[PDB]
Amino acid sequence: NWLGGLSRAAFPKRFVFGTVTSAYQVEGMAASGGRGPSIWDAFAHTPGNVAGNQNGDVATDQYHRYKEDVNLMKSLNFDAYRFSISWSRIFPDGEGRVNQEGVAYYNNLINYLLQKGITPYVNLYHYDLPLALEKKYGGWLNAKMADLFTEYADFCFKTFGNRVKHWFTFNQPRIVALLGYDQGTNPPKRCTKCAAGGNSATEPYIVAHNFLLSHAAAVARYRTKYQAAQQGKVGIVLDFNWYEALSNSTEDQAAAQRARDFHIGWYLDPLINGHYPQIMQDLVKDRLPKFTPEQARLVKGSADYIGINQYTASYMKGQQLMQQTPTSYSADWQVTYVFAKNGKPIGPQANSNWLYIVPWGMYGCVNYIKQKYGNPTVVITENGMDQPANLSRDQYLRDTTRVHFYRSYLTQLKKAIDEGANVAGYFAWSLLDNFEWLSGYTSKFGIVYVDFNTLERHPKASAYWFRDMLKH
Ligand SMILES: OC[C@H]1O[C@@H](O[C@@H]2[C@@H](O)[C@H](O)O[C@H](CO)[C@H]2O)[C@H](O)[C@@H](O)[C@@H]1O
Ligand SMILES: [Zn+2]
Repeated sequence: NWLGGLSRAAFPKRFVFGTVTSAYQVEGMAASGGRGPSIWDAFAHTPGNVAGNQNGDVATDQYHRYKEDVNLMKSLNFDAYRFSISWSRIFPDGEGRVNQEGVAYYNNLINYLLQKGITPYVNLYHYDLPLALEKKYGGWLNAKMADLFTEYADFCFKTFGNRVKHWFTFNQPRIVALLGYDQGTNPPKRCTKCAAGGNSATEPYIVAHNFLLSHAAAVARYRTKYQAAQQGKVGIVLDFNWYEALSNSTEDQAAAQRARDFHIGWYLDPLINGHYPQIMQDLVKDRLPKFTPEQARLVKGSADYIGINQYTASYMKGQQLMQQTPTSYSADWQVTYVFAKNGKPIGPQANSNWLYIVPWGMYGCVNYIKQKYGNPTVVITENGMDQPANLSRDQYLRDTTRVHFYRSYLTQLKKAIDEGANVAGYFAWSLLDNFEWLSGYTSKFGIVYVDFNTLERHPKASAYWFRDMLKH
């Protein structure tokens, strides 16, 4: 059977199933409804930055169609919806004046979700820093972001927290640090060689540090001011792709572990244990900021659950650790990516070149967090795969590779849960085909097809697979 034995009965009682979008990727109305620009508006409007010079001005127009989309997710038997609030839709300048029209949109969305029995899981931030804050403060390079983010978070808790009980602060701070400040391919386009300036060996670490301090400050505000009345929870969303040693050699096993530490440990060791991973301290040395004891105690325990975005896996080959002149966060790992093992690729690729279909990576990541970090509460906050551009409607809808992807990855998640992993929920990226950052509209991640000419929605086979799997 096409469900492969999966159903709600195959997962723990009260396990949460949802779909995911983010504000810039789906809302549209980017320069309307009072919204101020984000760093992604400026970036996407610059020729050459995004495939086809496309942008999120209109995107899927969820802003005007949200009741259609909520009706659809309910019809597909989902329990929850993960979405984000655009900071610059609430505060066009990032601080100061509130855009009441923006507040009204999120109130309307939240209220309709609840009316339809869908639980809102709300991200405060999903790459979309208000442009005014980048220009005035230097964005995530500035420790003042903790104060600025906390004041924004405070407003959201006050305004929506009587209804919203499941929050996340950030989405994939590793990717902001890596692409924004190491490689310089996402805004603010900083790197050692970059026109905008930068330093690939130092800035990624400063940025990650400020995300951690900002998360901790916002959670301290929630706990001290809002939690007693509202009785909700706040977590953070981290990307984790699996790393598997190429061989059982000491050197290859060490490489795979180094990669895990530089990838997920970078955030999880602070959040769970109150310190950066030892290997990062040892290799990055004075380029890695030091938490004061007080800061470390604020960061430790500051996530009520850990959101993991899980997509893929890589083989890692080792090498003798060397003394080297620092060049970048990426080079600091001292690991060697390799394509294959025993003559076989790790898996076939989806449309995105980085996305190898490797269902056992889901088990790898979840089991690893269980065993290393004291089995914290984890929510799989994204998992999915993409189709290419230029297909026909019918070709998009017959998404048999995505059906197989979800069946296989969910079977591997189930394996980890059955072995005792404390996973509370699972969210598919994405509800809808949408604006996929540098790929623009050339990458289709949705379980629902969006025609970008007419904006019509059409559920794909994978949407009906979920409807069947999730029937109550
Ligand atoms: O790209 C699909 C969606 O997933 C997100 O980040 C991805 C990471 O999880 C993955 O590890 O790396 C790729 C490439 O760097 C990321 O795209 C985002 O949260 C979504 O916004 C994104 O559309
Ligand atoms: Zn519209």
